[PDB]
Amino acid sequence: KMSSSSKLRLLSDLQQLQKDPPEGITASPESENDLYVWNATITGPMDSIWEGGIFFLRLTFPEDYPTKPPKVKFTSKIFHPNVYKDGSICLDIVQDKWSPIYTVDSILTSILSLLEDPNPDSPANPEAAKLFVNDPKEYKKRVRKC
Amino acid sequence: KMSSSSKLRLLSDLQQLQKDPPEGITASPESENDLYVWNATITGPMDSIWEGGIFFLRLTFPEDYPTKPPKVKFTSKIFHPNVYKDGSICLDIVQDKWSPIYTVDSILTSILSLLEDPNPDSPANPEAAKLFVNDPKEYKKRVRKC
Ligand SMILES: [Cl-]
Ligand SMILES: [Cl-]
Ligand SMILES: [Mg+2]
Ligand SMILES: [Mg+2]
Repeated sequence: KMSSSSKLRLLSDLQQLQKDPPEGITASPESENDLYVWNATITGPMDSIWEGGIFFLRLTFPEDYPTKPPKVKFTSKIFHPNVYKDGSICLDIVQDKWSPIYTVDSILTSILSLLEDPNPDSPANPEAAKLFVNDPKEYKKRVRKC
Repeated sequence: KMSSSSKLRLLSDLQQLQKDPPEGITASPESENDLYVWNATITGPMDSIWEGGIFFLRLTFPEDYPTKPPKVKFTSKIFHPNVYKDGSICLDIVQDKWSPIYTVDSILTSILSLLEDPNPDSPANPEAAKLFVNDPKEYKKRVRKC
């Protein structure tokens, strides 16, 4: 019931992605039996300080999706103003400002945007937020040697 | 050494996919630590008997990739002339005719082509190959009720 509608919605999101796959992103569920676990990658955008870097994500969708957002974690360590120690992200689109008409594509696009411009307000990683502004060269070194 | 060059090649394949993602397909590795396991989906092409159906794959790449192809299996049951009982596929591109300059994109494109036109010669599933030709209506029913 709850899980029937969430499975149908994830399949609808999958249909959207395959018809018009977004650039900079890869993403696919673990399997049909594990449709609620997706793995994704995002590549650092051109003209960003993360340009060309590759970053690895897992999205774990709840059974009442899309009433609630997936849990989103970076599964490879990252040094980023908007990512907590355990890899969880700080992004209002998938937290307090979640909308039930957002899709997997919405989510991946919004995560990619954190590599276009980090959010400096109330950062999850304050050292990363300060270093990003104060010393971009050293910030790049910390990203690489994480 | 062997595994360093295979990791670099998988990251290169990942870069190709994110820059120009192919339509009809989703695909992403499990994680960086498990870069050798990818999950993918293919959607039944327009004008095929599988039109709009969604099919689920796992690709397990060996440590000496791209000298050897990944093992490719459908992880959801499928009734298809070129798929064995355990989900393994019969496709020369990823078997005897593997080329070391093929990529993940090459592989996914070639698997998608089995849903454009099945291969009738020496089929892995002879009942499916016969039914596909002899009774398309019943073949569609067997696909759906697998
Ligand atoms: Cl849940
Ligand atoms: Cl191996
Ligand atoms: Mg878009
Ligand atoms: Mg192509």
